[PDB]
Amino acid sequence: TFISRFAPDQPRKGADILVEALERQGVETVFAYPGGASMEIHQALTRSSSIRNVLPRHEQGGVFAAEGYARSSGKPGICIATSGPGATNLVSGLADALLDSVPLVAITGQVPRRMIGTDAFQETPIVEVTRSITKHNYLVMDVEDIPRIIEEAFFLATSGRPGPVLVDVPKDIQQQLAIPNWEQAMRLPGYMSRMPKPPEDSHLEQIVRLISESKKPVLYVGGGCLNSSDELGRFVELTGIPVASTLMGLGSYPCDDELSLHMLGMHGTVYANYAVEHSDLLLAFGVRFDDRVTGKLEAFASRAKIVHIDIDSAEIGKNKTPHVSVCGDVKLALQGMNKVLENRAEELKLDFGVWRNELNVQKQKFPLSFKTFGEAIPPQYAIKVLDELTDGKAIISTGVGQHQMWAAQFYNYKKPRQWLSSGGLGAMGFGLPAAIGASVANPDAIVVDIDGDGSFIMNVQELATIRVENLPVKVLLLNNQHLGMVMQWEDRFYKANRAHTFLGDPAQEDEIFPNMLLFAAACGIPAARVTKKADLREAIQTMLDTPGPYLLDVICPHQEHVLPMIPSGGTFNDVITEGDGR
Amino acid sequence: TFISRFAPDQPRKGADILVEALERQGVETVFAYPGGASMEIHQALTRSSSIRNVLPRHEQGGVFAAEGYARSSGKPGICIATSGPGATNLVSGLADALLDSVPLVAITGQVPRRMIGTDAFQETPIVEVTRSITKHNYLVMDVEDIPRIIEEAFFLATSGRPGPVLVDVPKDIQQQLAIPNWEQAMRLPGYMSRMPKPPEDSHLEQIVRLISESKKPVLYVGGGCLNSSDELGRFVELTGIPVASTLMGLGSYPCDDELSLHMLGMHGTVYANYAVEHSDLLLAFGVRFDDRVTGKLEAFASRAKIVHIDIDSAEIGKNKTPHVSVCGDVKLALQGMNKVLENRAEELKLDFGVWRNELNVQKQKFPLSFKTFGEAIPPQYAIKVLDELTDGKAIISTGVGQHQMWAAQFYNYKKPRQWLSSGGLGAMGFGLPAAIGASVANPDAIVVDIDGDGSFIMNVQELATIRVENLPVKVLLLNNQHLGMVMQWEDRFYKANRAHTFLGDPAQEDEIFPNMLLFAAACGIPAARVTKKADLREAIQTMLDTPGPYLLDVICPHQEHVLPMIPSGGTFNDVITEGDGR
Amino acid sequence: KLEAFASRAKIVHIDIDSAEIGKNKTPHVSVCGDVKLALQGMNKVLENRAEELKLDFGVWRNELNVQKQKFPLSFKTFGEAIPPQYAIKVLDELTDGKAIISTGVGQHQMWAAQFYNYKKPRQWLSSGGLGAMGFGLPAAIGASVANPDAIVVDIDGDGSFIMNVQELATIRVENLPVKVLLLNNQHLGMVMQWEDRFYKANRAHTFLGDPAQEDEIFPNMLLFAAACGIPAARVTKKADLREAIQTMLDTPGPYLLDVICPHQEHVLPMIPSGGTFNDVITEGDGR
Ligand SMILES: Cc1cc2nc3c(=O)[nH]c(=O)nc-3n(C[C@H](O)[C@H](O)[C@H](O)COP(=O)(O)OP(=O)(O)OC[C@H]3O[C@@H](n4cnc5c(N)ncnc54)[C@H](O)[C@@H]3O)c2cc1C
Ligand SMILES: Cc1cc2nc3c(=O)[nH]c(=O)nc-3n(C[C@H](O)[C@H](O)[C@H](O)COP(=O)(O)OP(=O)(O)OC[C@H]3O[C@@H](n4cnc5c(N)ncnc54)[C@H](O)[C@@H]3O)c2cc1C
Ligand SMILES: CCCOc1nn(C(=O)NS(=O)(=O)c2ccccc2C(=O)OC)c(=O)n1C
Ligand SMILES: CCCOc1nn(C(=O)NS(=O)(=O)c2ccccc2C(=O)OC)c(=O)n1C
Ligand SMILES: Cc1ncc(Cn2c(C)c(CCOP(=O)(O)OP(=O)(O)O)sc2=O)c(N)n1
Ligand SMILES: Cc1ncc(Cn2c(C)c(CCOP(=O)(O)OP(=O)(O)O)sc2=O)c(N)n1
Ligand SMILES: Cc1ncc(Cn2c(C)c(CCOP(=O)(O)OP(=O)(O)O)sc2=O)c(N)n1
Ligand SMILES: [K+]
Ligand SMILES: [Mg+2]
Ligand SMILES: [Mg+2]
Ligand SMILES: [Mg+2]
Repeated sequence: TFISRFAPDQPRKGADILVEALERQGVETVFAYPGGASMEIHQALTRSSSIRNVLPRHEQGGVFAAEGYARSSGKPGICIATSGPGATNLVSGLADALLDSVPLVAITGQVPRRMIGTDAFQETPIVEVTRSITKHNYLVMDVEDIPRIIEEAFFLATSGRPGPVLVDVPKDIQQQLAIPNWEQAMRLPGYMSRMPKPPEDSHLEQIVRLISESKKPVLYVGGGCLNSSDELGRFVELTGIPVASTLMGLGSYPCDDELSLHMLGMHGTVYANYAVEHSDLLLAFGVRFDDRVTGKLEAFASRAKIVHIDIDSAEIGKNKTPHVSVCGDVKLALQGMNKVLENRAEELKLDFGVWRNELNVQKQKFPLSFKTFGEAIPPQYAIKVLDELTDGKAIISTGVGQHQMWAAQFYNYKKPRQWLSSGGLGAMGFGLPAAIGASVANPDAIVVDIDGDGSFIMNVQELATIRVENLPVKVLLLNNQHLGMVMQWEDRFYKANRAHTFLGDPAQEDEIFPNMLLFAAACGIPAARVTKKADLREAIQTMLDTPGPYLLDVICPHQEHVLPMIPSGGTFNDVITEGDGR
Repeated sequence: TFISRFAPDQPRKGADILVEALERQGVETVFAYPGGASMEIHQALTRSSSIRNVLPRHEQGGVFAAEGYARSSGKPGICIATSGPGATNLVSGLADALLDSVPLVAITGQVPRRMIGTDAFQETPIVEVTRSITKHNYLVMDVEDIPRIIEEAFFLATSGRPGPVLVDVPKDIQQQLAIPNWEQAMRLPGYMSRMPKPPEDSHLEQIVRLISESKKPVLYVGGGCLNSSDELGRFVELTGIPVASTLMGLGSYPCDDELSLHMLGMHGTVYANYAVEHSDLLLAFGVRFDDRVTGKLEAFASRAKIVHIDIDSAEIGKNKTPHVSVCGDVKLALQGMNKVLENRAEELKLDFGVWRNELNVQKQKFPLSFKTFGEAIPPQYAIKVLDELTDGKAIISTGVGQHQMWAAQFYNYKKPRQWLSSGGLGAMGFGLPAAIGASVANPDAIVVDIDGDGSFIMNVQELATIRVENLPVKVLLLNNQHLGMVMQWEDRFYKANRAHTFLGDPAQEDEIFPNMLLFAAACGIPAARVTKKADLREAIQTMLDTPGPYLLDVICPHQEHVLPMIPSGGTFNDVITEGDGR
Repeated sequence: KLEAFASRAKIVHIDIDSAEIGKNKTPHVSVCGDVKLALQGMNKVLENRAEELKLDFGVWRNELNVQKQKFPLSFKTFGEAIPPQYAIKVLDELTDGKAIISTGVGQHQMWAAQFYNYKKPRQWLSSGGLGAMGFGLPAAIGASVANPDAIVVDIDGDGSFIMNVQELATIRVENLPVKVLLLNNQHLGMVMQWEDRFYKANRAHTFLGDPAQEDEIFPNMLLFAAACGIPAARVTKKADLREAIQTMLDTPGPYLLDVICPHQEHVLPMIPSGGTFNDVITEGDGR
């Protein structure tokens, strides 16, 4: 039974109604940057003893933190911003959450209702702007609609295929006195009627039939399996089917496991892409057949019967047409199939040992590899050392680029929601704020931001947030003084012609610029720099052992190329296994 | 006669066509951050020997720099971004340019045409997102449309009421070989038919008639007069009518001049607001009657015949209904009236000396003022010292907040386009990037960013840009360890109840956090901190005399309130003249 | 009710629009493409493996034939009054099922779909998704222009017919051999039917005649045709119906036959909106 700070017959500001509405949703943390149109809400937050605000230094840092909070917990991330420039600063975060299907509730303050449309002070039509980059949005036009809309916003953001929901609240609504009704019904008749039914036995039995008739099955696992860790593991035990994950599905199945084919796709392992290429049965669970994964669609799993289980019916048949499909929760589908696979285990002598052996040969002949040049630090090796010293139990947020791929390749995530990374949009400056949200959601966990020097500096101001909030965020900065991935594409497609990809100072080429150690020192965060590979292990150990925030500046050669690589729109036969920028 | 780097019959990439299109517009500088969807464009830029790229460390820094470039020169600002996260990072800048009517051309890369709408890698529907926050936007669907669209984009951005125009260019279009036609006609028949005619003598004579029949005339000057400095000055000489400017119109008429009433509005001078309040003739030239200026509309210039000259017909009669209006260029209107006022000078014995004397009494009894507490540095005084040491000839960019108002109040701008500030949207983090664009456009000028500690840290990463580009940008940081303006509103409307407005470290309250000196040192930028008022003059002098970039950290008391203040939606009788947070 | 529709069946869906596959019901097997090409591909397989696949659904077909025997399409004949179902059945016989049929929307639309056996596609022209009244007569015009040598008949209701009655002028001017079989019940039939079953037969603006002269047929559709120089006639007795339709067909050029029908007729059988097969209604009218 919920307890309000107000009497049931006592009028109160809309802002106080809005905050209590969040309290009734179980919200414990918000990421809010104060402004004129949202001052009432901020005043109401201070009256709440259950909701804590983490003040960012930029709204983009705020919304990215809410994403990290959401991705690392499964809870919806909540960020609050003011009108105008505050609201527009959320846009990259909203788009990011929509593409990666992250549950997010964003509340923006707005000018008074009568002032809307008059080009008023700090006014943007944020609902118009964000309509195409959110799952849904609202413009509250009356104080009595606040309880209903907030409830609908959280329901829409967390149910079905998760996504961002924005609620725009005019300032006069926040100031109006009213008595809220919490027993009101949601106005979502269309959405609720299209909510997927629990998976029928008819479809589940069809899948099990295909499994027993296959000889080269492959699991194609993605972000939709992040809540099905136990069920997926049980499924693999009963079938023995090897598992290949997407960038978004890392950790759903243990990467260090014997049946793990690791990541597939453009920068996936050779044996993972091989498995899909030669499979006769593709079990696509919680994926959306992205172009980074498939390449040329007609060549992707061309010899396989495709099974697709997605909670979004619009995804089923979008890029590739499945022979068998299930529209519903993959968690429930796995549970249903596990019961059948267990009761008919003796009847179904499932043994794909020959197929698994064939893949093990590919894993032996084409493993993930890297070179060690003298005493220079291989970024791949640095991440591998972090894995060992954290025992693969750390929460890892990254930026976007070469370091992002290496963090996905050379760290073996044992559980889901350890891996926090911008996949669909691929937004730089995501790593540091996401680590903040993750550390807030997981106070006792080891949180490490594996970042690049280009992505790190984009939201470097959030270092202030980290110190003020006393968050034990570790920053493993892989510094190559360049925009790595773009530089890599320059080497292969533009004859290594440099077009604004150097991030240092041309006046002092060999000097590391900027000095990231001084950024950390500015915010009272202890830092160090390692250059020699021999000193790397002790340096990372120091970063972990030192209580509180820490920045380790790891200097890396910029000639490194991410391998292997399947060219955009290419096939498995177009895979590149050797080459760099030397 | 323009000279191309290609033969008239030689096929070339769309990216090369796009860059030459910019060259034919006289573009010398762009602000571009490279990404996959815009790599072709960046490759094409390196082949250009006339166009220089300033690489920012964040796209928001890039677009804000393009604004500073535009505001300080009158030329269109050009920024280029990649698809997805790059494009969404421009949004705050686009909205900012639209509200302040700043000429801006933003070019974004886009995924291949066939890939659009499929939730592809790094894809955002940027045209949908930015439709309501740009003057116009385009999606190029064929390489042959590039010359026409680019020409239209620059025409729309710079003609009539200036504004931002976004052009989205799919990657396959950039790669396609074609022979461009530069002799093609623009498809803007509606827009060009609605372009205001040159002002008729009929309307101009009506205004002159009103002037000769008035006894208390006041000039209400805004951003529309930024190109009419000479004409406005001539007008004032012939009439003797006192001048009151908006936040956007500072410098159009010399602030240090005898007939200058300085700024009016919410934080305008008492005598400026008094003049408008008791005027019988209000000459509204290049303004839009914003709520920051008028307050309660029915009380604004209630006893005055209102003359409104605006190039946007949609602005004439929007908030207040004018008795006399002219839809056209205020520059041309001034020229027409000056000829009449000169030829009929003896006939029209214009003398508003009695009215001017009445205002001089108000200027004597209610001047701009501030207190000096011990050795603590008054921010108002710091800005006043900067004025003296730069002889009022410096280019000033600011953030948003208390320091923004003091920079507008206590610096006397002698010419237009010295004052660069976000007025309509009021976006924080604008100051530093805008100074960058201004310094690029004006290499020999004194560029100073008067910033607050909250606004400064938002785009602090652009310090790297400043050092790399070797720009003589001076940073006058007014550090009060708080969000000043919000804190001020807390004191007056919420019983000084603090709601996340402290920017320092609560663990070390008296320690200045963060250490901004170390941010500058990280980017190799010389810096210093002044705390005692006695040492302030020498410190600012050092900042100016030291060649290259410089950061001066000025410590200020956070108890200061911006005065005078007319409450939002209030009248002149509601003006507040005394009070702070002590 | 979707959950009850083909609940015991494995569903195969072949559609050229991928957005349709899985929209309402989730298929076990699907093909996104031209059904014409899919049929061609399957026919080759079904022919080459005919001996291997001893396909025989004779038992299932026999089970359905029993249902076809016990629950066939039916109608009553009251005295000499003309059953609309019968009128359409006579048209079928006299045109040998080779005529192009356009209709309006309502009861007559359903009877035209039930009691005429179309032998080829594109004989049946009717507004299905939107169900727009006033469609019949103009559609017949377009059909007659596209098919100059065909027998084009507009089976219309008095409500739908009058909505675009002005196109009678078009028919005469263009000299199109459009036949109009007007089923006149003086009411909006289908709405009237729903009134009888869901609103206790409470009439809410469903009568199309003149309340001052209830038993007089209003309006006089014969005079609409005469206004546009189109030969017309009216039949009331069922005995005279066969000769009347024959006259309509044999008379060269446009023709309007005004068939007077009892308004108490209900379209059967009927499954209520959002209902299941067990909710099917087989008997009842408005008498
Ligand atoms: C620089 C860079 C390189 C990249 N290269 C690669 C690469 O090499 N390999 C790679 O895989 N990715 C790569 N990506 C990431 C890629 O762009 C996509 O983010 C990713 O491939 C798509 O993830 P997904 O297919 O698992 O589906 P997601 O984006 O994670 O979406 C989840 C899907 O499952 C469904 N779903 C959600 N919940 C449920 C549920 N409970 N039950 C059933 N279904 C559910 C959803 O409807 C959705 O369709 C890269 C990204 C970047 C920035
Ligand atoms: C914290 C803060 C406090 C503020 N307080 C104040 C304040 O106290 N006082 C104040 O004045 N502002 C204040 N503002 C700024 C305010 O919000 C607006 O930006 C400003 O008042 C509007 O400027 P403007 O009226 O001159 O018109 P602008 O926004 O500058 O637009 C120019 C107008 O002139 C027209 N125009 C353009 N070119 C021409 C031409 N060639 N010929 C004719 N017409 C043309 C345009 O159509 C347009 O209508 C504040 C902003 C902030 C962030
Ligand atoms: C220098 C003064 C600017 O500072 C502020 N102005 N301000 C307000 O002006 N608040 S307000 O309700 O009356 C308002 C009125 C009209 C248009 C917009 C607003 C608005 O909500 O802007 C945030 C407001 O809330 N703050 C903090
Ligand atoms: C780790 C690989 C990601 O790096 C890159 N991918 N990439 C591309 O993939 N370029 S691309 O034309 O073929 C493309 C194809 C499909 C969808 C989107 C795009 C696109 O333009 O994204 C920028 C591209 O241009 N870069 C730099
Ligand atoms: C905001 C933004 N801008 C541009 C890009 C495009 N982009 C860019 C510019 C990358 C380089 C990132 O540089 P980094 O130093 O942070 O990391 P790496 O050196 O490991 O690549 S990665 C990539 O795809 C992006 N994803 N997001
Ligand atoms: C991006 C953004 N967020 C919030 C606001 C709202 N806002 C905020 C938070 C201000 C305080 C600025 O703090 P500062 O330290 O930079 O400057 P002052 O201390 O002089 O006010 S000013 C103001 O109106 C804004 N204008 N822009
Ligand atoms: C233009 C329009 N209005 C209303 C309807 C709704 N409606 C109406 C009013 C029908 C009655 C049609 O009357 P009718 O005389 O033409 O045919 P029947 O008597 O055989 O029903 S059928 C039906 O569903 C419609 N389909 N189209
Ligand atoms: K930043
Ligand atoms: Mg790098
Ligand atoms: Mg401050
Ligand atoms: Mg009828």
